[PDB]
Amino acid sequence: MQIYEGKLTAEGLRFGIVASRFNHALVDRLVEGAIDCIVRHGGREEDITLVRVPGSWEIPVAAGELARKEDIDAVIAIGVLIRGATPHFDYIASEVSKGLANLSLELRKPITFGVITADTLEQAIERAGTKHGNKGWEAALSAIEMANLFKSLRW
Amino acid sequence: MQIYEGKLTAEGLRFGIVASRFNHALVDRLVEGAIDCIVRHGGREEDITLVRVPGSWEIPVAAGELARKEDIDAVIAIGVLIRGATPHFDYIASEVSKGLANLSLELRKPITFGVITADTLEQAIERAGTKHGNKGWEAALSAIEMANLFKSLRW
Amino acid sequence: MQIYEGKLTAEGLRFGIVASRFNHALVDRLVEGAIDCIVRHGGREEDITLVRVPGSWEIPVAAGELARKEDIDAVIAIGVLIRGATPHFDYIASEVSKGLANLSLELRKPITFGVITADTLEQAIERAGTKHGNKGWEAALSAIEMANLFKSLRW
Amino acid sequence: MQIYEGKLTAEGLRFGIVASRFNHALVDRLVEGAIDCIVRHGGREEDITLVRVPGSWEIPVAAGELARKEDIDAVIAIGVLIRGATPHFDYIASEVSKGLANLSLELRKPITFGVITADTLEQAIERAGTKHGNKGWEAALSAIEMANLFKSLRW
Amino acid sequence: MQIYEGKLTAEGLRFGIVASRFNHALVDRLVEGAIDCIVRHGGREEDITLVRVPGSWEIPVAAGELARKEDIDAVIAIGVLIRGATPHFDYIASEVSKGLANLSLELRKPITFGVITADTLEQAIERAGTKHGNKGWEAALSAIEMANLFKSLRW
Amino acid sequence: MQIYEGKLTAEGLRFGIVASRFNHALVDRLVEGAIDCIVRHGGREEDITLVRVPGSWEIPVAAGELARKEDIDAVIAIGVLIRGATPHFDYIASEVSKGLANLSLELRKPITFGVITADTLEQAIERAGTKHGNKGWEAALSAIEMANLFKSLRW
Amino acid sequence: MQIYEGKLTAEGLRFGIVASRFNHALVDRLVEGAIDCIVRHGGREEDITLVRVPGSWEIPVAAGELARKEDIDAVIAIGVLIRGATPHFDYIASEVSKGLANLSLELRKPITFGVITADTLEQAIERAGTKHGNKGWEAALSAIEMANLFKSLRW
Repeated sequence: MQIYEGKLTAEGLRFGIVASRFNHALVDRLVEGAIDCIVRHGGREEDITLVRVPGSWEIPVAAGELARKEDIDAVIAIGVLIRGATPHFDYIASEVSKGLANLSLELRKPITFGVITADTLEQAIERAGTKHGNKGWEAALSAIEMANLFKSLRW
Repeated sequence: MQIYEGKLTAEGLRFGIVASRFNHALVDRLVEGAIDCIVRHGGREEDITLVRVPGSWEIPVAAGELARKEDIDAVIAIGVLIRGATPHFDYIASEVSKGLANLSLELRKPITFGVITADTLEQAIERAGTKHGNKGWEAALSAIEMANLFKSLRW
Repeated sequence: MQIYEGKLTAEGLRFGIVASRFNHALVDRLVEGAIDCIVRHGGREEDITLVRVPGSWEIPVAAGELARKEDIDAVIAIGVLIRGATPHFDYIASEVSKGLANLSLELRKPITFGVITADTLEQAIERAGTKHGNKGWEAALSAIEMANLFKSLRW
Repeated sequence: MQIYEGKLTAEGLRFGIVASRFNHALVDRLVEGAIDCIVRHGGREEDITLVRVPGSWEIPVAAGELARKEDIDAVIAIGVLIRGATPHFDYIASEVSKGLANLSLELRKPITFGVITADTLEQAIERAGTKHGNKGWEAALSAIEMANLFKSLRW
Repeated sequence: MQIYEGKLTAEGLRFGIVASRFNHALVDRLVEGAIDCIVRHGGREEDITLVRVPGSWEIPVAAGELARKEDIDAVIAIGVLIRGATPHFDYIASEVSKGLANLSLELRKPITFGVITADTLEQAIERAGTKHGNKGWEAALSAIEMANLFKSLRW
Repeated sequence: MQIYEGKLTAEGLRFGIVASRFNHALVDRLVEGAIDCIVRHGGREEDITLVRVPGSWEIPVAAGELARKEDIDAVIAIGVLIRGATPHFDYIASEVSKGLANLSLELRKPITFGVITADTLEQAIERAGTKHGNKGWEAALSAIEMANLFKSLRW
Repeated sequence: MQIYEGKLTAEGLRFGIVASRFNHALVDRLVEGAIDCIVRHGGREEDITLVRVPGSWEIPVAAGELARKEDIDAVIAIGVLIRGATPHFDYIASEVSKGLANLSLELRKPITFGVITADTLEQAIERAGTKHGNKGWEAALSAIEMANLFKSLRW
């Protein structure tokens, strides 16, 4: 059986992060998590490009610019959506997930989904570096594993 | 680390607004908010193009015409959907969000989502320049930040 | 400020695993998790020593034999305790935690605590490679980080 | 991968049993279970030493005398604690578990925990050779497996 | 099978009693019980040493002085703890049980636990020479049996 | 009367911090608190050594390495434990408190306990630099006072 | 960025305390806290001036006399108001807070607010050196930090 799997060494890999500014008190924790993950897996901080966008809505069109760069191995898309009073949350979370998902297929490139989609502020705090982990850290770790996997499937 | 971020100066930027006419008592407040935001951030009012369309359904096909113009840096899409008696609201809000989201990826251009999707008239009044802000103002401010970011990612 | 931290590369590190046989349907998943973690972080499988013991009670006296080996950098102690009808669970979980904790101080060596202490079978299934992760994987990852940290604090 | 595990043959192994006299109607069943297990796994009954102590409190200081004997391969500590009216049970079960646990680490020798710690008399009857097995039999079987494991880790 | 057990003759045995002064209305009954037990089993009253300490907290450090005497065969530690309004009871009962338990292992000498740990005054009265016996009498009887057992295990 | 007390000047004192990485969104606030406290009491930031460990479990074995350094006056041990679904929290909080407590006695050196042990995430947020203070700040301040006290008791 | 902050060394600083006599059983604890704080931060007790006034009402007119002294660096205003049966508490707490607040602006001098304003006696006991700290200690520590800050802003 041919088995392809990605190792978790980030040496030589070059990453893009697109992180939204809305809910920055939490998104700042997720971006810390993502960069920590890359650096402690052997990535260089100088091989990370961080793009800040005003909100989750803007993440896919910015991810599209980064993912089109030849020298980016994977993109980590980071944000925090918290459900409010209106149905707005439903529409943003629907479109950001679909947009990133489509780009990843179109450009044949890993784009990881480190976007918290929380019903409550408490849930969001749990997943941005407290008792349910850091989904920025998890998204970066997926991107490291996917970048290597792609490396090994091409050659 | 390479950091790309958009400043909030609108000097030299050229904007399209597409605003629906349904619920105009509120949409008029959102368009006021968007233009105020551009002008007080250093944009010229003569560098704004405003397109009026009959409803939220019509916003993406009109945004598509504006976003294809070489001399438009970002498009701000503005409307008000208020849930009624039938499931109609669900289908319009689904399609307008998907349509704008797709265009923004396809044409590689910021299209901001200043469309209120409110369960109630009271909620819509709150978000069209009363106690929960003006999402026309917020959408314009996202468009200013995204236009500059794109400027800096191309060069 | 002097900062010491452990990287997550397992290259050149040599690990002991002590895993209990009681609840083996779950412990087998935790040991899979631990070995996967070591190997995908750059450890060699031939640099892992696995010791099987009959139950959680027996883990500390076996961990003590492995941790006394000069050529073991860290020990990963793995088991599953599930609360039953009697107070027995309380006493085993108390003694295994205290025993491992004491050894780690006495022998000045990382011994990680990959022992699930679950009130219910459902909780144990969640933490042995389903919806709350794999604490074998987490324990191994702590051991990789602690082995390196110790490396850097000695020299 | 180096794998160390203990087989279940008791040939040539020499065992100590320390069994308390309180609750002897049940402890007698556990000691029967322990001796049956050793003999049917190929141990000689003449290679078993049985020490009787007045209660569970006295088991660790007696286990300490047996475990210090060069010609004892493992010690099986057996008793029955049943919760009564006062908090006494909590303190005895806490100290007997801690005492045995410490000795096993200190003397680097298997000491198995065949001590029932039951909330009710019915629970104790279940675990002393009726519908939930015999924890004397289980403790002896752990001691056989641990004695062999230690054999294989030393040489 | 080698069987070691302690007979209940106290002839020639030399005992230490450490008894606390708090709750002396009951502790006086337990010390009476302990001395009666030794004397009616053939011990001489002149071969008993009684040490009084102010409370249960002080029993282990005093038991430590008695147990270090070459001419003391066993120590009987006696007191009464009755749960009050505060969590204090929990901490004293925890430390006195652990302290005595540790000494007995360290000095390789029987130290029996005749300390009542009662939720209520009524429970304490029951166990200090009324309807649930005398735990001073029981503690002395354990000490007689353990002293002899140790006699027979050394030679 | 001889009175020994520690002043709160940190001039010339050299500190170790051991801080866990689990719950880093809060632990980062506690470490900020600890360093702020040292620096504003007259400590030099270059006389602080910070050791990061993967979790609270790992804090005592790392604190043991720092506290054995001749040039460390006190160690500040920092983490956040938040009770979850299983009894795991009980066992980690029990062992980290016991481990640090033992080291401090063994090495005759202040090791302060800045470990939050919270039933809820809200409680943990309160004690990591909001409405119930910063226990990192408090732990550092204890370490400053204890380091000086030790200074004055030796000479 | 220019950053001004006050260190917590009290060396060379000269303090006024104004403390009310009503509720003196608690206010005596707050004044102890304030003086302890100054002295253990390196202040001389001979550089403290303590003014006693009959009640909280009288604190601002007395603070005004102390704050007008050239040789006072900060004033610490201390009292205890406990809500009673009538609306009197509301009016005293309103006027003492406003009076001190105004003086501090008028004379351009730190006046710290160590006045407990408790609904209940139990709350007041908590904040005058039991489980919620000592607000005399906290007020003094604010005064030390503010005196230094003012030092650094003038030169």
